[PDB]
Amino acid sequence: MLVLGLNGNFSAADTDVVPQLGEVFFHDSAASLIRDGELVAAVEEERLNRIKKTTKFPLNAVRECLALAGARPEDVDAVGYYFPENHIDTVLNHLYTEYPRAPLRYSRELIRQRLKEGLGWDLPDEKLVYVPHHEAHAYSSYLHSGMDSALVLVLDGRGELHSGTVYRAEGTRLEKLADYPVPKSLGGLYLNATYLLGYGFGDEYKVMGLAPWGNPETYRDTFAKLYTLQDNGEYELHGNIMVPNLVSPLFYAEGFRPRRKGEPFTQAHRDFAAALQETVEKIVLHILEYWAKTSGHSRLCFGGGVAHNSSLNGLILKSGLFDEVFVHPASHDAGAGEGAAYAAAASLGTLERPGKRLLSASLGPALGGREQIRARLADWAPLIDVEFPDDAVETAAGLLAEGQVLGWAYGRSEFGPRALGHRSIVADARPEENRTRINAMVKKREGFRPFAPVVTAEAARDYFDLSGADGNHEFMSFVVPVLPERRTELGAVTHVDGTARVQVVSAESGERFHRLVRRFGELTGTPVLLNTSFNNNAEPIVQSLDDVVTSFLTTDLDVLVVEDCLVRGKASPDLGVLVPRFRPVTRLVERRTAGPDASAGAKTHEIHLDYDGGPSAKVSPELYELLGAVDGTTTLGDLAKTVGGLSDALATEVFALWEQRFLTLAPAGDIGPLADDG
Amino acid sequence: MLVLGLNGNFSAADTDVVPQLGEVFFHDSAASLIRDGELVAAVEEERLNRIKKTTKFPLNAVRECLALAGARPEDVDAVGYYFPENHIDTVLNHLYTEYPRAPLRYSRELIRQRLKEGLGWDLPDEKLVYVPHHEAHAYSSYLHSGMDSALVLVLDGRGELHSGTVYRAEGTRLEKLADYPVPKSLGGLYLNATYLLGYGFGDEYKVMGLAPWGNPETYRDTFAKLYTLQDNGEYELHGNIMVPNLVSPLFYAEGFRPRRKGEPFTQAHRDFAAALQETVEKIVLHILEYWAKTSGHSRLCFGGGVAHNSSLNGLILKSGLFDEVFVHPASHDAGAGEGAAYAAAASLGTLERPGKRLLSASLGPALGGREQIRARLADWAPLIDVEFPDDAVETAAGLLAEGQVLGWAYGRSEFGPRALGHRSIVADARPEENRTRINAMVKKREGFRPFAPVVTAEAARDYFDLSGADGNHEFMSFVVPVLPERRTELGAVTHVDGTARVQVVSAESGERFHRLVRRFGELTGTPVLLNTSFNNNAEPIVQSLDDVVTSFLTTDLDVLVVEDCLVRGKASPDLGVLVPRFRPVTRLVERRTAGPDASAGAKTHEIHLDYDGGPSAKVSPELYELLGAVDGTTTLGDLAKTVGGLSDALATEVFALWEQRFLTLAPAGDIGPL
Ligand SMILES: COc1cc2cc(c1Cl)NC(=O)C[C@H](O)/C(C)=C/[C@H](C)[C@@H](O)CC(=O)[C@H](OC)/C=C/C=C(\C)C2
Ligand SMILES: COc1cc2cc(c1Cl)NC(=O)C[C@H](O)/C(C)=C/[C@H](C)[C@@H](O)CC(=O)[C@H](OC)/C=C/C=C(\C)C2
Ligand SMILES: Nc1ncnc2c1ncn2[C@@H]1O[C@H](COP(=O)(O)O)[C@@H](O)[C@H]1O
Ligand SMILES: Nc1ncnc2c1ncn2[C@@H]1O[C@H](COP(=O)(O)O)[C@@H](O)[C@H]1O
Ligand SMILES: [Fe+3]
Ligand SMILES: [Fe+3]
Repeated sequence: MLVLGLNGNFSAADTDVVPQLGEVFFHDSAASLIRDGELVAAVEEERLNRIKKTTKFPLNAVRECLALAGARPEDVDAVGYYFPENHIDTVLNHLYTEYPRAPLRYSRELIRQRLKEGLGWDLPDEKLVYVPHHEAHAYSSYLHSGMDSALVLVLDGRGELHSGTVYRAEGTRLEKLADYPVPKSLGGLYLNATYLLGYGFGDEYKVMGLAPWGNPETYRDTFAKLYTLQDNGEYELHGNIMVPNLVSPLFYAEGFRPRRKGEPFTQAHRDFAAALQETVEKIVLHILEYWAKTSGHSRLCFGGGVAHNSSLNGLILKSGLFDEVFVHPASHDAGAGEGAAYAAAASLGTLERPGKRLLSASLGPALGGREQIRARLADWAPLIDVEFPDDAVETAAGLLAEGQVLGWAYGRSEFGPRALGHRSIVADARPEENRTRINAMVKKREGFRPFAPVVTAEAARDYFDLSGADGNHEFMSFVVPVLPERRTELGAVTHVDGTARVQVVSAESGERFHRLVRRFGELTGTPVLLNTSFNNNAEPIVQSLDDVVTSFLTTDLDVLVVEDCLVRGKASPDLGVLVPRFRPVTRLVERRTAGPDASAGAKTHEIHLDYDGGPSAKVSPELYELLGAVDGTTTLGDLAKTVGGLSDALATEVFALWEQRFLTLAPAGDIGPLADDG
Repeated sequence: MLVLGLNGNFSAADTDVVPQLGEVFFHDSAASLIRDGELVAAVEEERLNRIKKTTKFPLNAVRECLALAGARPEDVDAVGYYFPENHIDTVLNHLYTEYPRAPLRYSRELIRQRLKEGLGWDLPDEKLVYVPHHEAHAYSSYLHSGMDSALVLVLDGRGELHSGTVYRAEGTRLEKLADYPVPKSLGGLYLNATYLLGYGFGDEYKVMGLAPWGNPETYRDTFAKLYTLQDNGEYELHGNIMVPNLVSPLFYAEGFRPRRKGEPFTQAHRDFAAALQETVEKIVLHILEYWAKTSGHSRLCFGGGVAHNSSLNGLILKSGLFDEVFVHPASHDAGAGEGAAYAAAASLGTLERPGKRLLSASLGPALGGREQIRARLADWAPLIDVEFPDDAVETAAGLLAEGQVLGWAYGRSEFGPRALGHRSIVADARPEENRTRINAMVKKREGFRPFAPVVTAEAARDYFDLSGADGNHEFMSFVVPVLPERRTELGAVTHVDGTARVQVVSAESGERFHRLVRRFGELTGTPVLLNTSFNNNAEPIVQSLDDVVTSFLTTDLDVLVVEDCLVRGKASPDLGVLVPRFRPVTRLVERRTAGPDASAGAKTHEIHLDYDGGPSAKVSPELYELLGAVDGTTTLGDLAKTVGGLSDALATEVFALWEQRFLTLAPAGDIGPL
């Protein structure tokens, strides 16, 4: 019994189903494989096509999952899609009425055309099962908790008909207790408010990160006008007929005006974020007080995108309403795609469930066999120096105690938004200066947000208040208070309110990463490390080896530890050996605008990525001529000869383009088909 | 007392307040000037920037309006805006949250910046009055009716808070009687349905022209699921939570598939249109039947964008609910902008009103004087031959009787979407083949589209069934039955259901157009002409003399009659003498996508217009280099030298760009001030 789980839209690599398809129309594409009850493989498509939260069809993800399970496509017994057919097809129909040139292809035809053309897989109609969206979430959240029964709460932006659902789960039976209609969406409320802060979809975690810097009483009475707590765990959100945003009209009427790009955060912005977060907490705790009493249950599984609010999840932990609480590492739509697999298996015969509780998100493709990895690092030789220590973990620990900031890349990639010891950036958690050091120089982001600690299972309670209920801390789902005595020790990983989004690593969740943090603590007396995702501002978490090396060379990390190899950037690296390739979404443009006196105006040359919200950059006329000659095999140095050679100016310009990921730059060939190891 | 009426958004000529601002965010930009209660000038900005239903700020319209009034900006006592200040600023604020680079500039600052940079006009805060949207509609509709009391009904998509308002008007007082909220919008429903036929905003009257070919029975019971008539003039529309469109989810579920662009109009499409049209008629007539007997008024003024549904109007006329109906020639948001002036004059002092019913929509800029028009037609000499007959109207009537299709350009242009003998294309209304060919060869549009007749006042009741209430027909507001014994005689202008959207012209509404129609009837026996708007499918109604000539040369019209000059195309027109100039929205692009094996794809070259829903076109490498050298003064012939001469392939390719209006092609210089 081998079941594929799908979520996301149906766009190909190089175009969208309709032009410039909105980034919110079925985002976080991913594929998932279950074999007789167990999650064998799962990767988000963003990791492979390199587009954060991509809406594109997850064809690569499916190919990666089949190969990790050793299956032909024809081996698959059923496919499950995370939304009911009529719902996705009605949304597609609406996109088609606004773009009258798009052919009328709905999801069943589009799903099958992608699999037939991209994999040779001739999918029979009887194997495609569409699933209720919150049902998908709930299966994913509950079947991996290792619980025998629980109250299941699902809260996201919206499914087909609801923005919230409550389930009782027992064995493998889901039974629905309640729902909340779409207009009441807390996902929607959060995202609306995020727009007022100059941010957009996928920046909610930044808003949550900013809220401790703010005072929730400044705008408490303002938000009070937008919601009402009612009896029996009901609430209303108060809409308006002005604009499709719950929050902006009222706040505009009181003089709040939204933040501009590159504007610093004011005290009003900080307070807004605090009051926003206190509202969502206040409402979600109101739902849960009622359903914990009405159902009498002591265990909670919380799912949906709202369940990536670490701050909310810690408040639930310390509320005293439950004894255990579980949150899946991928509680957003990528997990609904996994849960769609289980629901398809229950729809089609019997449903087999996971053995025990999920401890490791390490479910993606791996970096490769050590023969490949050594061979590939040799292709990168003109840019890197590479050692092979006897104990990489042992070496890496000392480096961290010395003060180095490390890239840590091992095994299969983490499913979901958190890096957990497989695609991480690692450094000592004690120096409070490491925040501005890493959160600016090396990775290039915003410094108001503290970093996440990783602690050992053994010393965990000697640093953090993991009390209240028993939550799962293997995936950083809960923000917990840092013990006030240890707060000054942990300067890099403690917020202004004293809390921290803690990963607790054990020998069962991650042996190599546990040895690393333990060793470091034996050498320092502090078995806590800082743990952030291995990616710069312009990419999702890195996936392939080439991904990892690219990201290391284009950031300011000291050392890279990748599958026991130590990697440092050479004296002066030879960019000219890198072979430039276009990404499927790369576009290279010469533009004329209108000019004064109705003339042909300013000639500019630009590179950009063709997808909604994609970046763009001006280029010089020489880069334009060089880039246009890119054939996907010739190296940068050889292409540079048609414009006079790779000068330092050109190579600096190309390097800045590489940083922003407008095109692939990597040595000739590739690592080859990923190894089989056991 | 000189008051400016404003409506539209606040974008400059070459950019929008946010990038790719949607075509429905405050469309139909226009400016109106009232003086002593008389409407002395009014023009839609679309006529001047050549962007159909544009949202961009009506800067050029204000300037043209002051010129027509002989006024300076300092002469203006007040400016009205057709929406309340909090509403437009809240919507601006929404767009800004979605585009964090846009500076926070709200409407008052943007109106003042536009008037100051564009006209040297420091408008004071105390002179800018914002107006409730349906109040602005009602004033415009009612004050031009000639009536001293009426029921005034305003239906559009939405004002600030309502989709419909009902008023009582007595003297110059408006008294609100009722309103319908925004989610009951009938204009919203019509637009929603329109999107299912492969059309978009601005195409609603094509759907209404398609309706008569359909059977409203097929989908009556489906549309019945989307509304409920309730007691005492109330109704409900039934929404959904799936998509922001009220019609498509239910129709998808029943197997209806949205038409694609370029695909034929199937019978299911025609039936859908007919049902939609019947639905709106049943609702509006339900509203009107109630409010006619409740308010006691025998006279109705109908305004708001929905009042441009000629078929609905013809039904209101035949319903017997009223003795008199008036519809304004611009009942859509440009009329609201005019009404905003009346409402601002009433906020600051007393309201002076028109003394007569509006008979003529001829309210925009003219073509120019006698000698500046002769001189500018001479600049077109390499492309046109020109005759000056003793009696142009007499000559044009004979040409029409010999089967010629004429362009007709006289005087000040029509305010509102209809052409009424000032920017018209006309032909014999009798042969049914004229409908087939003017649809296929001239206007280049769908075969099912009807053509509107113009008839003299004296003969109207010989051809059309005007019976029922007395409505105003100077502006083609009412669809009326063509009398049964005349349908064969009027083959081109009788729609499939025996109706015509008729213009009754008189010596008082349009003396010269009336003379043309009267003389044609003396020559032929039929004082009726086909009268369609003078524009190809790429442009709004032609405004200026250059516009007229350009449109004439790029559509297949036989003869152009413009201000008593007979204009024909030369056998071999010399395009090389024309000076290419970019429009402010014109954009040239050389583009590479990805290609096989992650290579740079092959180059392509595009010209496009930079606005939401703007067209684009592929161009050759040679033409792409030629347009790169455009400087606004060099001729196309000299420009072509740098790619080896204006070959026939280039002239042909440029001609097709010109026909789609991607750039301006016209002789060196211009006509000058008028
Ligand atoms: C212009 O056309 C629109 C616009 C909106 C709504 C709909 C439509 Cl058709 N109607 C839907 O049904 C949306 C659909 O279900 C969907 C994209 C679901 C994904 C998988 C969730 O993630 C939705 C969200 O939660 C999203 O924020 C990310 C909120 C979006 C609101 C909107 C995008 C407003
Ligand atoms: C994504 O952002 C949206 C979207 C919609 C609504 C609003 C907003 Cl902010 N909110 C408003 O308030 C609309 C505003 O007042 C406005 C543009 C009024 C114009 C000038 C009138 O003409 C309205 C119509 O009649 C129009 O269809 C042509 C409505 C289309 C529906 C919509 C455009 C749906
Ligand atoms: N930290 C967060 N707090 C509140 N809402 C969030 C957070 N992260 C994501 N969401 C919302 O979750 C929804 C997407 O979840 P899903 O559809 O389950 O992927 C969107 O409405 C987001 O705004
Ligand atoms: N012939 C028509 N029938 C029905 N509604 C129309 C028609 N023409 C325009 N509208 C609607 O009127 C609204 C715009 O009017 P306004 O806002 O007054 O310019 C939109 O909702 C249009 O779809
Ligand atoms: Fe979800
Ligand atoms: Fe309106």
